[PDB]
Amino acid sequence: KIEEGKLVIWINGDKGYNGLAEVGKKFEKDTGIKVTVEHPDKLEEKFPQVAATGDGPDIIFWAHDRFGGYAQSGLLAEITPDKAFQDKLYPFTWDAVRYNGKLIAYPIAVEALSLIYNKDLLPNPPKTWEEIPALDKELKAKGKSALMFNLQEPYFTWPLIAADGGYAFKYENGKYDIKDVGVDNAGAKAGLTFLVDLIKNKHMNADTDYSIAEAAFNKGETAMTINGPWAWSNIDTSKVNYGVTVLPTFKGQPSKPFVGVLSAGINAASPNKELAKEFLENYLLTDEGLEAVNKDKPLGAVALKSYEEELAKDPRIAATMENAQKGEIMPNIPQMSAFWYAVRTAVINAASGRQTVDAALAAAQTNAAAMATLEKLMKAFESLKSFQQQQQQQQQQ
Amino acid sequence: KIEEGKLVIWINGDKGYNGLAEVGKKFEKDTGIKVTVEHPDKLEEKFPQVAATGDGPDIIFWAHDRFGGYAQSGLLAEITPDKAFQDKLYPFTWDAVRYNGKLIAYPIAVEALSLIYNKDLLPNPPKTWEEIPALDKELKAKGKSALMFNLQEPYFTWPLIAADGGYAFKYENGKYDIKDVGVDNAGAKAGLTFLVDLIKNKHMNADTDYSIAEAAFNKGETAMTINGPWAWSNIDTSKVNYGVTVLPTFKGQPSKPFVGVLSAGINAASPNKELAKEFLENYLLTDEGLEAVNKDKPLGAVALKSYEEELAKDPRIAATMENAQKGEIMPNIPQMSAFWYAVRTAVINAASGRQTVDAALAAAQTNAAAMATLEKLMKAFESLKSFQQPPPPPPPPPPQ
Amino acid sequence: KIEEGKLVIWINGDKGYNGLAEVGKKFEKDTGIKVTVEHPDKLEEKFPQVAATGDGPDIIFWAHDRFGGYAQSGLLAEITPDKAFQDKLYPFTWDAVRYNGKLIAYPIAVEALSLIYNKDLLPNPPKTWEEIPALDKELKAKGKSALMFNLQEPYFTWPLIAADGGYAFKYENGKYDIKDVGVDNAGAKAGLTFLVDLIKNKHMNADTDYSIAEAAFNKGETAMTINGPWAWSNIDTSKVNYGVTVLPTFKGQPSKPFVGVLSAGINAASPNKELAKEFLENYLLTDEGLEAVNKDKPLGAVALKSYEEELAKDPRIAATMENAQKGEIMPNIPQMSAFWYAVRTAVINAASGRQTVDAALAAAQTNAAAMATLEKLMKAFESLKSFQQQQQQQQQQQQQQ
Ligand SMILES: [Ca+2]
Ligand SMILES: [Ca+2]
Ligand SMILES: [Ca+2]
Ligand SMILES: [Ca+2]
Ligand SMILES: [Ca+2]
Ligand SMILES: [Ca+2]
Ligand SMILES: [Ca+2]
Ligand SMILES: [Ca+2]
Ligand SMILES: [Ca+2]
Ligand SMILES: [Zn+2]
Ligand SMILES: [Zn+2]
Ligand SMILES: [Zn+2]
Ligand SMILES: [Zn+2]
Ligand SMILES: [Zn+2]
Repeated sequence: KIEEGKLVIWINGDKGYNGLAEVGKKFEKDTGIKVTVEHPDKLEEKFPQVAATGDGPDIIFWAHDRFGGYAQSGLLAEITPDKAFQDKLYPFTWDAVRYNGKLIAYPIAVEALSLIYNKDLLPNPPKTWEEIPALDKELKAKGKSALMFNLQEPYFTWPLIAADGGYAFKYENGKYDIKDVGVDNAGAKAGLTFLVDLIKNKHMNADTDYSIAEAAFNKGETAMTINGPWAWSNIDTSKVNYGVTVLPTFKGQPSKPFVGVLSAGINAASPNKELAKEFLENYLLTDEGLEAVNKDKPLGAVALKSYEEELAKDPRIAATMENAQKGEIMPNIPQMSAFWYAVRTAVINAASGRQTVDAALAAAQTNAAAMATLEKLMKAFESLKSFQQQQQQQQQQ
Repeated sequence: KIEEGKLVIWINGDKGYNGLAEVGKKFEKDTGIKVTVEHPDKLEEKFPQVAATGDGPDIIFWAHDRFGGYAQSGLLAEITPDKAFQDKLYPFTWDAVRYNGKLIAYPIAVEALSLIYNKDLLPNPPKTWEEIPALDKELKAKGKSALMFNLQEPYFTWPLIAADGGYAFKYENGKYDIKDVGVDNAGAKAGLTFLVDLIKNKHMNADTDYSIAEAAFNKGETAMTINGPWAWSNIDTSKVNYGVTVLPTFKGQPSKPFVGVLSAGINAASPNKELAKEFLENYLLTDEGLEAVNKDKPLGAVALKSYEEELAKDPRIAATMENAQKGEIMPNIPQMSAFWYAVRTAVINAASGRQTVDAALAAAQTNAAAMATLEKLMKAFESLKSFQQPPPPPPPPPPQ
Repeated sequence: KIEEGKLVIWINGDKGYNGLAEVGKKFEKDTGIKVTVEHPDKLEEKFPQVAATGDGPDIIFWAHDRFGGYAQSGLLAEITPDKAFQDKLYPFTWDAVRYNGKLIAYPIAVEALSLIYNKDLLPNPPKTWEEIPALDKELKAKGKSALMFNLQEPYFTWPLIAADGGYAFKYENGKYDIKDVGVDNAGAKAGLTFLVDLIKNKHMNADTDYSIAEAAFNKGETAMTINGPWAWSNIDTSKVNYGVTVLPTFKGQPSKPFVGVLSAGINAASPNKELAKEFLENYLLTDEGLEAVNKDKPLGAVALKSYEEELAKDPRIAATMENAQKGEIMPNIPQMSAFWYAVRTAVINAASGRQTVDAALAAAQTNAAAMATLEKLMKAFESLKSFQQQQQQQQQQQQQQ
């Protein structure tokens, strides 16, 4: 059971739940219905457990990528907003919340990687990657460096690789093509090669992770870094006079960073579908709804569309939205588990000298068609595990 | 060495073989060629073992589903009956004996699930599933159950789940689509939802297996049950006044049971292809042939139109055919094995409460895909080893 | 790290590397560029190990089939010959060197099976396969046989299986179809029936391999054998008066044996790509280039038209070329590994009577799919999980060692 009447909501700890409950109070003054906002620990792991048994929250707030696997299990119900409501949110944020063609959640907040620069050492950030080598030699002569960001992660290095033409899976007609992997193409090729060049030319260090790079920017040792909204707090406390802006273009093409849309999904087994429907649409996805959640903990950029235009006064946020629009939306499929492991090695192999661009990229393509496609076969290890649970609980109890 | 100049036929022991031999005796008089009718134990296991080597019978009689794997291993030869003789049989039976878009056997007899009811407790059977909630409460007043059938098996529950639009695999233009599974669509969902509700409204028991149901019906405790023609014999002994009829409809759609067509196939190694074709086309699949087999032991509903309109005079046989023309033919492909296991769990989990209708059905489609490609793994490791196991050890943290 | 300003060519020791070196030092006097021709052991397995790390030769010479796996790993750079140069070579040789719809190597030599016969025992060799029954019992009267070739290996028996319609995969519009197999079709069926009928009519023996076949023709016991140009050296030794010709036809259709094209690709990591394209186009792939390679160790049938029409004076070489033009180019895809193993059992099980024609070829079409995919799986993880654990062991020494 999931209690017919009260709307129980599950949101992550680090989000503005008090600002959400503040909205949940204005709901119960209107149609009377009591709202309980719980923030359970490891809820992205508890939800797939209790929801399967027909329990859990009415509404779940989490990053869209994880909703795919939920929608695969039939844990989420198809939402029903009209063409009128669908337009007061950003067109692209609707592609983030679709599975098999059905819409399975409402978009809330967008999050993308942005260029972060020290105004003191560089009052005018570079619009092209091409000029970064030349810029470094200008700064090295003064002891500083041009750019420092996490090279160990594909999430950070992908924007450059993807820039010219690289992509995870082809998204066309509101659906994902798992037999169309663009990690090997001419765009990803020249992309990685350029990164590899900036490494052997001695402009970036192959061993740089997240800690080394953030510390360097928060020390004033580097003029630029690539990072998202989460880092902004630390950069305040170090008191570095910094600005956030659009990502540098490569070959005359904008960098395409991955998009992280926070979304609200309705439980399939919830009996209060028309109440959640009323909750999220009429109230939360208006200025007054979001403004309440924002004041508790900032959401960054938002899907509505009236309200972000108001927030867009802060350049930092307007820079997140602008990067989010030019980027590709992080695919919500189980084959995305693969792509990550394929590219993480490909970027690390190529950057160290172990393999070449051509080689390490073409190797990754085979490794994707290995991982998540065989890991798919290891799903039957749980199907055939039920034989274990059956052979004990049908025989006896 | 099948001795070029004779026909040796394999048919199961329970089946009316003495009748087949009579038609083999008739065949002999006319052509001068001796026909043998043999019934070895587990012939459906022995056949592919000897047919492979180029040994065994010229004609093997068995349920069409098993012919899927035979056709695969090329043990069966393509039949070439002209269009004239095709219209002699029912259209939907020709879809049962078709592999890779090719005809690989002759249809003989149709077996399908039906609604069997106690004429005394219920002189008029419901024509809708939706009515069974009401009908139970009326009979629970006289100390009787309305409906009791095997709920442990998908074979029995499927007629209700498929009724709204669910399907095993998609069949169009003589071909099955192994990527088009209709287990989790809109139809199957509301189907299982109804079957689940009848349980949580206490109209049925989640624990009811085959035995319980047949015992509950045979002693006169329950009014109705779902079962095939194999069960009639026992009900006679129990002297309960029963009748067989078409399954109840759900949302104005007929129930879709599985159809097991008994068929005769010609061996690919057989040197007497033309004599077999002469025997099955001109002597067995006629009024005079099938009547003789049926006179030994009943075939039930037959694929031949002229003789079916004669057996249908018994209400029970006409009901099985009625239910058949409304059912989906059981797929003879190997992916069918996966379908069973996935659905068997799905129904059991939904019927116990473990998982919801929406989740259990979606998860069965991930099971049907995973278990099906994992069967290739077992079969590759098996047939690679016979050319000269788990391989498990998959290994992260990366969150901080 | 491949050494800029100079060339380094790899070719197998068995081939005319000294002939190639002559063309090497020809290119020197004319452009002032040092061309080193090395011939190292198991180079066909060493190349993907050094080219992966961005090292090795500039040009590699090997049979095209192995390039598919090289092109997969991206080790070979796309070649750009214009349509003017392309027409110098036979059209079919361009299909042997194509991956993902891209040309990745320059075709040098062509290799195929041919019908070899004894002109003493049999002056006029049979045109069709169907007349080999009638011919066998004639020679059996003298105390000889008509034909004996290696039945153990599909590479040998395939010309007959494929003759009526069978194919490995469907090559159309510059790419192969891994889901279109022609192993159990009505052509392959009748093909293999005929081979088996010859076995159970006692015209051939099911236990015959390469050694049996070669030694039996080399001692004049059999009138015919099917073998390629590599065998010729041994038949020149045996002093047997022998002829090479086009393969017999089956049901009016010519036998389609497999084609092996020796070809030269350019390394992806090579900095001298326009020099490699200079040496291979203007110097080597001309008759004066191939005249020198051929003089060292004969290449057999050459891809270049002009020089081919000169070598065809040898009736043996002329026949080898004809059988290639009738043949299908051996698919360079990784699924090919399976095809062999599937068809290897099919032919052996069909010859031994352990299975019928129909039954044996139908297992091959299932085995080929079952192996290739589920073997291609395993190989991915072996070469991933063994390099995943190798990763943390470095980290253990970056702080300890
Ligand atoms: Ca509205
Ligand atoms: Ca400056
Ligand atoms: Ca406001
Ligand atoms: Ca886009
Ligand atoms: Ca008569
Ligand atoms: Ca009544
Ligand atoms: Ca009569
Ligand atoms: Ca030219
Ligand atoms: Ca000359
Ligand atoms: Zn909490
Ligand atoms: Zn530089
Ligand atoms: Zn009720
Ligand atoms: Zn050597
Ligand atoms: Zn003969």
